[PDB]
Amino acid sequence: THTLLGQFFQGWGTWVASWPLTILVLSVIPVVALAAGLVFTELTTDPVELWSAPNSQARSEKAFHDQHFGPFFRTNQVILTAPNRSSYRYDSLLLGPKNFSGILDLDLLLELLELQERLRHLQVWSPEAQRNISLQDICYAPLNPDNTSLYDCCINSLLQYFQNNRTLLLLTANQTLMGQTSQVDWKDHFLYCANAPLTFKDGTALALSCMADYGAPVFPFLAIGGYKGKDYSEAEALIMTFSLNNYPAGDPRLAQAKLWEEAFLEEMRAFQRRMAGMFQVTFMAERSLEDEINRTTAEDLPIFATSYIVIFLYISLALGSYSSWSRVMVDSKATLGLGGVAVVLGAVMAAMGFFSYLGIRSSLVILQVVPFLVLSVGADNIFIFVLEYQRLPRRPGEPREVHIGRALGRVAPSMLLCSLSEAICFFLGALTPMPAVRTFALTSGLAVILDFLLQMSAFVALLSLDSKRQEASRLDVCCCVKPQELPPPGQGEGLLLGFFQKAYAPFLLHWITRGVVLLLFLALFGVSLYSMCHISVGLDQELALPKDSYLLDYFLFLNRYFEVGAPVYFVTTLGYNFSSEAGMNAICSSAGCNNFSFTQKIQYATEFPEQSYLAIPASSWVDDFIDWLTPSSCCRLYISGPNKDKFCPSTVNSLNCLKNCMSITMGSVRPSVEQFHKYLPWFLNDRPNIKCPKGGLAAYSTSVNLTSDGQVLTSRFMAYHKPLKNSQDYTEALRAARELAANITADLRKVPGTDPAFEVFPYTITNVFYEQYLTILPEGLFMLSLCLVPTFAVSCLLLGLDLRSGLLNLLSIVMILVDTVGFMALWGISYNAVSLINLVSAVGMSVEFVSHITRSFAISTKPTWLERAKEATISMGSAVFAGVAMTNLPGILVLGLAKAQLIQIFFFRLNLLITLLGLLHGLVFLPVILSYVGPDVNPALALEQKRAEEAVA
Amino acid sequence: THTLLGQFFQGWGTWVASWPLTILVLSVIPVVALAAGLVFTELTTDPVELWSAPNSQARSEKAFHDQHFGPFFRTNQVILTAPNRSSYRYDSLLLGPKNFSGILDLDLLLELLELQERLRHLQVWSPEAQRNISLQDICYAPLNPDNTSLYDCCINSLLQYFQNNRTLLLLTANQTLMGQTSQVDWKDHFLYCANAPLTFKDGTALALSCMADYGAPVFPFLAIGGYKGKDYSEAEALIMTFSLNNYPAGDPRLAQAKLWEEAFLEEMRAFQRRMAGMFQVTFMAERSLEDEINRTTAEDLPIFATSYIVIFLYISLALGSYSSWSRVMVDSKATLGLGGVAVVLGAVMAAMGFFSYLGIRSSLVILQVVPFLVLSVGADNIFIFVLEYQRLPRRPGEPREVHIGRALGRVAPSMLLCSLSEAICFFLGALTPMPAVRTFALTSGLAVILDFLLQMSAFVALLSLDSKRQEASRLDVCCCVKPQELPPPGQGEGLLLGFFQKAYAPFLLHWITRGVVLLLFLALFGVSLYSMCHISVGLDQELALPKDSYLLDYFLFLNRYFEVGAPVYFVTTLGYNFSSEAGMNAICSSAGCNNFSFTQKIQYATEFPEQSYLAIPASSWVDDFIDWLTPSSCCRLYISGPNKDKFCPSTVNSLNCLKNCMSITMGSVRPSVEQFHKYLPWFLNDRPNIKCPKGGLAAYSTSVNLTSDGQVLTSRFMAYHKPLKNSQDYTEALRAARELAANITADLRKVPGTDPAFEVFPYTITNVFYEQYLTILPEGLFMLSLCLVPTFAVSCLLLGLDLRSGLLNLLSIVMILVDTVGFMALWGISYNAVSLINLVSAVGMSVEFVSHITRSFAISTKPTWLERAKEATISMGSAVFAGVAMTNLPGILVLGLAKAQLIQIFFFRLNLLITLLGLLHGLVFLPVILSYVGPDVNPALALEQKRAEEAVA
Ligand SMILES: *[C@H]1O[C@H](CO)[C@@H](O)[C@H](O)[C@H]1NC(C)=O
Ligand SMILES: *[C@H]1O[C@H](CO)[C@@H](O)[C@H](O)[C@H]1NC(C)=O
Repeated sequence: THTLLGQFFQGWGTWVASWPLTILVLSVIPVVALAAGLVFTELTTDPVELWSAPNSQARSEKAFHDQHFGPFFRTNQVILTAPNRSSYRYDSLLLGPKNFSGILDLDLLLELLELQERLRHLQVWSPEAQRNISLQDICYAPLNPDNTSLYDCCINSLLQYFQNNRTLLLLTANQTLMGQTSQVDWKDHFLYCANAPLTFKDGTALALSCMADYGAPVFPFLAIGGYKGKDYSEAEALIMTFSLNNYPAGDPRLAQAKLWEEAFLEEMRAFQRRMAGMFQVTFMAERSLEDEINRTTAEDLPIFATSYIVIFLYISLALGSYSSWSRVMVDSKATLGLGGVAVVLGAVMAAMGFFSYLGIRSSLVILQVVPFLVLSVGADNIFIFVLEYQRLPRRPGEPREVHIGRALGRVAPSMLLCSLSEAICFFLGALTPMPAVRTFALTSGLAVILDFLLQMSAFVALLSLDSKRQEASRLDVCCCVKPQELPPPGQGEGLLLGFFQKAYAPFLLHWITRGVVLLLFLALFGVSLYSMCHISVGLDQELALPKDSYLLDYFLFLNRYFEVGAPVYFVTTLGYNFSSEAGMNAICSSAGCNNFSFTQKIQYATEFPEQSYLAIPASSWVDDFIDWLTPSSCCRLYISGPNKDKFCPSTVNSLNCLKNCMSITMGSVRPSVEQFHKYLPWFLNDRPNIKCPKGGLAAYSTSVNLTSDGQVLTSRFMAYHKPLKNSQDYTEALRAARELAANITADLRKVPGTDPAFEVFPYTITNVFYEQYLTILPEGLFMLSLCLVPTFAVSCLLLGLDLRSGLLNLLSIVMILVDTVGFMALWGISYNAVSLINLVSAVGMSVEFVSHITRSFAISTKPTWLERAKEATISMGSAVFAGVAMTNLPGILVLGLAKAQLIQIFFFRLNLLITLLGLLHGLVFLPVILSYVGPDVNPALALEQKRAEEAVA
Repeated sequence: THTLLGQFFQGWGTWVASWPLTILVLSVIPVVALAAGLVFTELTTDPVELWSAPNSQARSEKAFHDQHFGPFFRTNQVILTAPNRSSYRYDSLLLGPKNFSGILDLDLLLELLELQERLRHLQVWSPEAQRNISLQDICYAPLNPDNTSLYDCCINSLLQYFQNNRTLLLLTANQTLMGQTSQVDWKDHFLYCANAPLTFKDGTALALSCMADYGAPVFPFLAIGGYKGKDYSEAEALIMTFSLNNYPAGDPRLAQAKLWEEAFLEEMRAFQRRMAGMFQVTFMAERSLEDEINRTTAEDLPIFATSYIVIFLYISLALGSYSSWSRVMVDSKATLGLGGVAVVLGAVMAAMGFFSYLGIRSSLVILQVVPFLVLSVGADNIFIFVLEYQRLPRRPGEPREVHIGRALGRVAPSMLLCSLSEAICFFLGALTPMPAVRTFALTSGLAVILDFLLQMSAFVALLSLDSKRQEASRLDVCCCVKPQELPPPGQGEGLLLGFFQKAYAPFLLHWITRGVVLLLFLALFGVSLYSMCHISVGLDQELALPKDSYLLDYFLFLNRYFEVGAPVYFVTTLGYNFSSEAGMNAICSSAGCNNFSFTQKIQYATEFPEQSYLAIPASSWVDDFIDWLTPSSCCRLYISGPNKDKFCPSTVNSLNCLKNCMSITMGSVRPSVEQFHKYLPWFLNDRPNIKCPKGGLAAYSTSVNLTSDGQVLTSRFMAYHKPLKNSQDYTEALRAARELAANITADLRKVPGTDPAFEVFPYTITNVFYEQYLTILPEGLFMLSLCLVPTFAVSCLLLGLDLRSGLLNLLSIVMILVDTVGFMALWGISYNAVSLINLVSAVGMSVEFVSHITRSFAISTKPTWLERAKEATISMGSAVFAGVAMTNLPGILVLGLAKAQLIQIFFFRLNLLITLLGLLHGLVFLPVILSYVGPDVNPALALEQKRAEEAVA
């Protein structure tokens, strides 16, 4: 079959080389026709569309939550710090002596208030709507979602304990406690506020409302950070959150939100530049990450394009035999250099163009990796082809077309194998759930296919033309000048083969050396296979940003100073009869309720924050419901008048509704079905007031989805994760949450009237991204195995290699792959979808190092093993080194300047490791193991290649 | 260049034939990969999407009308007739003696009422909505568009003059007129109703309301037909119109309408079958045409597929040399037959599949024409190739691969030319504005391209395999049997070439004959060029339906019995100040108004219905407005009460609104701006009553588009075309309408305050389809010229023919094209987009008849012209006949059984004319004119072909 592939491609080659210009045109036309599709290019920017499997479990849970409770609100945080403010001890006289941190001075808070106020009235032009968009237009309103004003928006900060008032900030009073009088400043109100945030009266000789301005209580962990326990006075960082309403991707209100985000960021930059010796401000925005990941894609693309020039120059200098110093301008192959560069460029542009035509949207990874990775991969074929064509002695009375045909006939099977291996590996790597990596893998696959299809026709035609110009004895590049005069005839023995045959093969295959490299490589494999255990699964968050971003400093401050992570929502699906007694009983935490209930289980889970990643208990609407219906004059019906048995609000103080909400209470308050269905809309729409603090409008406004009938479809329970720092922490948090939710569902399903398809799932904002790393190692190992099977299967058929050769091929690919993973874990590169696609690219690439040497050893006729190993290395080792290694290095070493830590960490470093291990193995380890336990050569492998050359002449 | 093309394709051929199986697989894989896209096939059915240019003027006018006044209402007509009812003379005594037609008997009308009533309450299941859809859900409501009941729908019929009442139908009274008493039946009320349809009291001793049931007046021309003038009593056909509200393509209400249409059609079929000796009923529906054009596409596709079997058998029998009668099962080329059929089938399926993948929607024409037209066109290449390969004597010591290579090298340029000519012509024919013909032309173009690309590789590989089986001396088709025993060696001289050389060339190129055929063809061209003048431009309407359709009988009855065609809407665009005095003055018809105004001009235009296709004057809202504000107690304001100066309706008879609508009137009633803006919404929403008949709600409800401000955006004026029968009539009607509208706009623009972009355009329902035929002859002639230029230009470069040869080629193509148009006009085939694309296909095809003979004469070496003409004909005439003609006939003669008059008229007949003229010209006229004034042969055309054969051996 190998001989038939040789004959086939020889026939094709000798045809194409006979008709160069026509086939050049016939190959250029479709390339331009496909490359024309780059005007249809659309870049996806949102991390949700890039780093999420669309049909995954977390996405289904997100879609459900988004449908039943609206989308998760956007958050625009600002974290301050006092760098050079030590402390000042102060006694409140009612909580004892307290050491107030430097950041909680008066002037610093007045400056924060000034900033907050200036940020409330801040507006954008909004050139779409042509009107000034104020905060009230788009801001998240937990209370009063309609008729929203600048005093009705979700602005969480320490200055919410004074409702954003300068007079209440500068307010002092005199309090006599057990005979001794002292001054009560804002400090005592803050100290009282931090311990119990849901109080309408302070009660420390100051009638100050601890409740927030917008009218829903602010928790201490949302306004201050850096403390440990309940020593809030020692808070090291103030926090300020301008929460905004989120919309689907179609709504222009989202574009208006993004514009307000941009103006917020601008104001925050101005404030950061203003305060130098006072504050150390860091900020973010919902659009910040999307803008930061896609900033460097354009700023660093021109710097990468120089790799093409470096490879052009290298190819031009590494194929031209300069052995006269008078005809260097006749032998330097600049035409083939331009050819090779134009071929790769055509291939990558055609691939991108074709994928743009189908309306498949590109990304940062595609534009920044594909043109250079495909360039590193797709020059080696041509390089080996030209080197073989140069090394072939032309038979007497043979035209150059048949000579080029014969050269292509010799090195076609190896090139086809390498191309097919790379293509297959990329198209199998494309089974990743991440759309970004999927698109990237498919692009690289098609690019390699088109590259090979161009290398077969376009480059062969151009080599035929270049060779024709050589035969006419005309200038190296500028053929128009023609022969200078009478260049002396050129014949050489090769400098590469010279150096190799003199130095390398004698030194490498020395009796002493072979043992040294064999024990060294066995030891290296052993160390690698040990060091594999110290791997870190999961792509990091801040490591996908540029190294000069402000989000780095923000995430530093977040991970350092914050006290609770993202809020988890234990969303209860439909098919639960909450109108029952046992239904409400099994969600309850208070007395007169069953043991180990929903909220009791969450309350118990949050006891050990290490083993279960919840640092705050669940805020349950049903417990606060049964607490609201307690006869404490919260809910009241009219004893007389036109509105008989209708809810009089807690705010009215008239006698006309002195009737309690429900009947006599001796045990536990449990409403009947009618009571439940009647009182639930009254609970959910009762704003909390001074007369009684319980109310559904504060926290549980949109936490229960009610139909027009009055039945509860679905309800969500709010809990806060502990501060999550690493990708491991978040993965462990998701896993622990899911486990707890499943455990809770197991107890909820046993209640009578529960639909068996009823489920509780712990939804968060960062569940869509970090859920893959639960099940990435099995998928990864399966994919690498499914890539290593067909590579070897096809390598043992295309080349026609013996079992011993194919087995050593597979062993070499396994050894390099394990070594790569070992050094990956050793460097400090994590394992994820990007590392996975690069390891699959490594499986695809390693054949270019192994197969050529293996084949060159297989097809031999030297008497003993050592002479075969010697000649095989010299014949191919030289070709494989000069081609593969020195075309891989220029295209990859440029990605070291990426400035986007994602690329610079996961592409440059990993591909460098793969290329150097490829070189080491395929040049040092393979010749020695082939010299030792290589296959037994038979004459009927080389004497069958002559029936293929003259027969198809 | 011809010699280089020969060498190129020789090299390709000798390569492919050396690797048959691999290239067969490599050519089959993409064909199946593209053919797999047939599961994405979507058929367009609506004539609006098939037979309309989307970006045309009429479509822009339609889109505007649809936006500003809603879409044009659907109409479901029913036309009755009394076949065997002579007459009965009857005197009303108030209109004199009248001859009542047989159809206006009592019982027939009672049966029509019964049908109408049964059709009102008729409902569909509607499996989408799962509820019984009644008429009132979707029916067109001119009065009271909301709260619609079965007594609030637009049901125009003769029984609207009695409000669909049995008692009023059977009502008689006694009237004494000038002393003499007589019986007054329904007949006198009908006679009074027909003359003046807008009367609320009859006034012939019967207090019967002549007004319709729904409450808008029914015109005599909408309820009765067959009369001529104002002799309505002699009506020969009753009419019944269930007008339905139209919706855009997205609305499910359209699907509900279509379901009601289907149930209406079912009921009407039941009624037609019921009444045999009483009525002769024909009906239609808005969905009827869409359902009738796309009925035969599936019922007649299997009958067409037999053409493939006929061509398979013909090819199998016409390539196998049977000259032993013992090895007929060794020489009959069944493998090549299956090959050729599989090639064409692959090509057409790949084309359809590729065009289905891009989401381009197919049609009836594609599925019913493409597979068979492409089959007729795309077998000739292969046929000529095999015939040349068979006729070539194999050189001693030459392998079969080089022999097949040489054969392909000989007949590649001609095949490439023919393919390129056909492709170019189809891709230029694709510039038609009709999307159906565009898609068809593009499909045929791509099909021909892929066919040629398959013929180059797949068929050459299969011929190499078939030839290999022949060399091994194995059975014709079932190669598994192998040689029967010892078949005697086969060598022959050809029966075709035998018959040709013995009979044809001596008889044709006889000294006497040549003059006869030359004068005959000159006379034929002359007659054709004369008969071209008697052409009929425009595709007919009913000729696109099957010959067994009910719509044929319906259109017969419509064209026979109807009195007014479709209603024209003189839509006035925005930028007109109707609130002015001169604004209302220039639209007025009544006294106190300017001469030659809008409606006066329409009223004058409808005087001569022949020269201007309007048979009814315009119903103007402004004239009826200024008539409504006349002090005749139609509009009245409250003299006192809470509703001071507010419109009291005409229906109230109280004293509280005795104040007239406007001030004192001595000259002409002309409202001021305030009066206009205040009274216009009162006019448009005043239902007509007995007290005064004028009112805007009757006819002008949706005839004026008013904004929330009160300004008139746009307004439309209703006029009726005269009965339009032919495509010519409709074209002439559109042209006359457009001309009149432009003339009216010329006078309207001169009024002060008119925006210069103000336009009046006469919109109708059938304006979108029949508007092309205004400007189809220039487009057609331009397209044929733009197709004849590059054909000749490429024919003079690819073949390398001399000027004399190329000129005779162009002359022959022009002569056949003129002859085709002559015979087209003579048969009775109209000229349109379908005839145009077929004539462009003829321009593309005719090269297959002309070029081969021309080339075969050009490349010769016989001493005198006559011997060259003789040998050229025999060498190629035989090849061209046997291939082109006898592969064109089987694929085309099957379309004669189309049963869809569109295909059977425009494809079968036209392609038959083209094929027979192609045969006649390319076999009789071309050899004789080449024998007379052919080019002077030079030896350096045949002695340059030997430097190409052994050189590339
Ligand atoms: C909106 O805000 C900008 C702030 O500079 C101001 O100039 C502008 O006048 C404001 N426009 C409106 C419409 O309020
Ligand atoms: C609708 O009409 C059909 C006529 O047969 C009748 O059977 C059915 O009961 C009707 N359904 C309703 C919902 O009125």
